[PDB]
Amino acid sequence: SPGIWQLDCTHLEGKVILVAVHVASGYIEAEVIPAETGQETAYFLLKLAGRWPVKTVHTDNGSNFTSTTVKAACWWAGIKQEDGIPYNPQSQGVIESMNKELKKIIGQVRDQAEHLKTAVQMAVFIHNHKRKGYSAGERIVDIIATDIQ
Amino acid sequence: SPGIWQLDCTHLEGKVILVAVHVASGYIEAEVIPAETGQETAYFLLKLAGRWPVKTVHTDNGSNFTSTTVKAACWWAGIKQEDGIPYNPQSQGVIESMNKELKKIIGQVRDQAEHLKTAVQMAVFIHNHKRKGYSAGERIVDIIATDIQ
Ligand SMILES: C=CCN(Cc1ccccc1C(=O)NCC1CCCCC1)Cc1ccc2c(c1C(=O)O)OC[C@H](CCC(=O)O)O2
Ligand SMILES: C=CCN(Cc1ccccc1C(=O)NCC1CCCCC1)Cc1ccc2c(c1C(=O)O)OC[C@H](CCC(=O)O)O2
Ligand SMILES: [Cl-]
Ligand SMILES: [Cl-]
Repeated sequence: SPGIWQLDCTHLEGKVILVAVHVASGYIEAEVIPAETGQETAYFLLKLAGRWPVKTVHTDNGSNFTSTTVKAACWWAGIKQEDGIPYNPQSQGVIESMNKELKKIIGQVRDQAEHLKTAVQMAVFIHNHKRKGYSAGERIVDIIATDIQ
Repeated sequence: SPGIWQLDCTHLEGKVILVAVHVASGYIEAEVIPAETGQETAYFLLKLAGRWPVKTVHTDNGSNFTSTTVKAACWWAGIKQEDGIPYNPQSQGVIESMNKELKKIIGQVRDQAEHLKTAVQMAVFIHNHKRKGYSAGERIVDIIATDIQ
């Protein structure tokens, strides 16, 4: 549970926003990339796993599941690479809702930056700090600290 | 002190490696940039503060302390921007040691990637996971979780 992350790819302004969600907390990291490639996804996972104890990643699609560069990143970083099949149908809905929420926040901040990447990082900040009560940022730290102890 | 970070700028291969250190744990985030501008520093702080509860940042030099773009990022993200004067002389030594350690790790991984940015992220991973026995990644989570509780 503490180590499980899900990848998610959404599109805006002709660009791709790649998101990793910590399943148990709803905490996210995200970046803007010109297109989803194996190299972009691999580099993103490398960053993520240096920052959080990433044990398992549910990949966002079959191309990233297949990608030897993504497999190489997962090997390097000690991540178990898994598929992202929603065996629990509620999983689809959760990711869909999150993409809608993120896009809403990006709209609310869009005029506070020229570049989409800046707006996306503002959206990450707002998402992670939002109290729903604890924030996703608080939940992830508590979950992982409990695991360590 | 759970919320205190220090910026650090070091150079390699004609590029700049910008580092943020969580003082209490030694945990780091880092990125490669072409040069250390206010905008680059502002964007880096924006990313950091969306990911960790950044209360205070000791800036790495007077130019980043002065920069209105850096001040704007700190305002946006709710960060108290401070100078980085080593009133405690041991502070210089610690940062210098860390830069030396990071460069050593980058050397050890350098042939496992074409691009410096990839090597730097490998180095971040190795640094944060190294047991010294807890790792910096464990220490930061424990410190922050204790603060929330
Ligand atoms: C003088 C700065 C240029 N921008 C001025 C701006 C333009 C339009 C609207 C508002 C603002 C504005 O001042 N917003 C307030 C405020 C600025 C700090 C962050 C919190 C919000 C903002 C900015 C800063 C760093 C970036 C940006 C951008 C961008 O406009 O997107 O883009 C990506 C770039 C990547 C790093 C690199 O390449 O250096 O870092
Ligand atoms: C076919 C991939 C190209 N590289 C092949 C390579 C080249 C030379 C030596 C070893 C290896 C090698 O296979 N290493 C093993 C393994 C793969 C990387 C993760 C762990 C280590 C690796 C790589 C991947 C993603 C990147 C990279 C790089 C790079 O070479 O630096 O550079 C930045 C780029 C930014 C995102 C974007 O721009 O897409 O993401
Ligand atoms: Cl947070
Ligand atoms: Cl870690």
